[PDB]
Amino acid sequence: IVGGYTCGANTVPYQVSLNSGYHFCGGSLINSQWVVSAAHCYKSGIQVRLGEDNINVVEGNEQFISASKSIVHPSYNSNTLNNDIMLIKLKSAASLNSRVASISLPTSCASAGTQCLISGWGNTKSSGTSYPDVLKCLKAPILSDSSCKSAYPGQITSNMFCAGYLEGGKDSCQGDSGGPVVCSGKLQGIVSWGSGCAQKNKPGVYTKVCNYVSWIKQTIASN
Ligand SMILES: [Ca+2]
Repeated sequence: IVGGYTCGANTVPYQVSLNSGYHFCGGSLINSQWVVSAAHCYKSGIQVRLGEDNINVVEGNEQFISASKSIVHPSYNSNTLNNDIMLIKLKSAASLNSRVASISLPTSCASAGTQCLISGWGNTKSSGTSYPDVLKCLKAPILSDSSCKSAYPGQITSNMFCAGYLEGGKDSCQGDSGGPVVCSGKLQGIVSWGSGCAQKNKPGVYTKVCNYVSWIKQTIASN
């Protein structure tokens, strides 16, 4: 996250770190057994880390649970990042508490102008590289589809939305991928892509979670 703020330990209790020997992606806990992340974060041997603040220090509220199963959206296109969404099942249920908690799926899509909360452990510089150890947060508005499509001509599908700041300076970035965009207490977005981070006229592009609820519910009901 570029140009954000320190969330505060476990103030984002649905935030998870995907770990494959190292943090590589975020995710969102949607119930005690299932995490939503980005399909582009797919890899084998995922360990899900819940209750994280400092990802480099065991602080005492973590739960580390291996993934049993990863399910990439059947129409995920790695070239266009259309349908950049995947589900990860935990080998054992998380214990939900004040520090580890699920985020609601949306019943309806969020409106342009809505301010959302984006979070993760990704790069904090638009040019440099500097990874934080503690969870960073950003408040960012959903942009109109017209401004989104104008920012990324020929590249925005109906399964994507833009959020952020056209002036630049504030954005999600590498290592935030898969993480949550929460608006009005519902998971509306997944950190997906963007051209660099926090660049002028290049806002973040997010998977549009409300298009996937039916798939998520059906998948969870069968796996
Ligand atoms: Ca920790």
